[PDB]
Amino acid sequence: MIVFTDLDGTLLGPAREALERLRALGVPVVPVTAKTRKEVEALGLEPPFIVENGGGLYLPRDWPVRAGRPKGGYRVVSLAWPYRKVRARLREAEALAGRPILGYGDLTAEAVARLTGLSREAARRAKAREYDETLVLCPEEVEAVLEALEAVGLEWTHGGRFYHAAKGADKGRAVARLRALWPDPEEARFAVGLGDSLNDLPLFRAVDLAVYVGRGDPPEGVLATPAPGPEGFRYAVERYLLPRLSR
Amino acid sequence: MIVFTDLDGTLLDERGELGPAREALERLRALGVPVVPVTAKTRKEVEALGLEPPFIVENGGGLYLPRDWPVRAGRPKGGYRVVSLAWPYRKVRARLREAEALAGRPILGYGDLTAEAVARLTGLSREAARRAKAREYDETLVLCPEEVEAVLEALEAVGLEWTHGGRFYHAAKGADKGRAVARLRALWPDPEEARFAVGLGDSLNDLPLFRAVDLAVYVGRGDPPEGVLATPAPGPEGFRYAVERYLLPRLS
Repeated sequence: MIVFTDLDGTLLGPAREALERLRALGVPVVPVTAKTRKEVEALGLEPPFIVENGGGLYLPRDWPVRAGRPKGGYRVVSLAWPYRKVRARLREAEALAGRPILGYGDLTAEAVARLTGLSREAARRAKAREYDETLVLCPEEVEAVLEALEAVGLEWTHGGRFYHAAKGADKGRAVARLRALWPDPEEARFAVGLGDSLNDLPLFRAVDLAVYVGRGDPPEGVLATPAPGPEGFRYAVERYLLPRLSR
Repeated sequence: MIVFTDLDGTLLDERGELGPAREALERLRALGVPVVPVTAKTRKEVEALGLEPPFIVENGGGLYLPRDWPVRAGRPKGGYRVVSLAWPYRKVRARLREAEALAGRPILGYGDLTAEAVARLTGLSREAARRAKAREYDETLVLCPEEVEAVLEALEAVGLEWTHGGRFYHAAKGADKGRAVARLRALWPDPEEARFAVGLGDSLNDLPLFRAVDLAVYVGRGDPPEGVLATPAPGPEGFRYAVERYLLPRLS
């Protein structure tokens, strides 16, 4: 069993207790996040993990299955275009749109902090992007901007506050690739995906047991918990996962 | 006589340099007539143009004097003394943060943007954009067209003043070309020399300049404001004509 957790909104107690339960019991937990590697590292989370909405898969340096290429103390499997290429295509899209398209790459850490309510240091880590660009769009211009993005070969998502631009960043494909990189085929045969967002659909579709712990309404065919948030996660571990170890 | 002159489109050509402007500027010098640049540009931008003080920067927010100016005024800053007329950039940026809160949406300006971004939005080199970012009084805003009116209301509500400079809205407080001109004339070493002021500009953004001088000349491409002289051709070509026709006759 492998547990994929796309719980940015949710995992930041009895939730950490639940996580620790899984870990102490040898069950792999793989963070899947919109965050950058720098942000993930600041949380103290160890690889393997999936960053920037499936843009990149980070593996321990000594992962037994060889893949990707060394970057820092990791081996990274890049599934999406690199940030520099997205940024270059964005310049083209801006030219098409005939108006400014601004992203985090254009903004100071101080500006990003002010806009997000993050500290300056957390803003710097949010700015350390490898695949995906966060956009700061005029609501009235969204329609025209999104068409320009498509015109130049870019893909877009909406993360809750801001639109994003990338190419080939998909949580589902990243989840599928990691399972296909797993040292123990048997352990990976059954995957659970826990998510809180309707934009966790690609994740849910790539796992065998999908559970939504978000505050919205659960995607059809996606098991849900009585309560959202940490309690949702705790409940899912206690009710759906831990019991399986008695088998 | 003192000649106050707006930069871009006036004294500067379609590249940001000097055309028939040199001959014109040269003859004023030979005739002992001081020429004072009045510009939206920052001091760093003016310096890159090789221009010497006195000059007026950021739409009247700052008046820069040679450090050995005969009339003591302003605060020492290296080779200059600086007379600050407008709120400092830091205070403007602070008030922008409050305005952004009142507006319930991001208000972005040069201070929020990298030099690379500014260069891209303006077509400037990265180096020129760094100089455009060295702002002391006035902030250049990058506003959503449909958010403008709500943004402007918010600016005024926090005590800021706004203008529009061709491409971008700007925010400042107490930055006025006419008031900077009046101050500099009051600080002029020889009052007889400052008694008659000429103002040359190319845009309606120069109305404050035109109001503050005794002879206003418009060398822009459109129709000149009420009470302002015109020339057959725009830019440096008009500047040449204005010197020859409107200025020399008062010096001979």
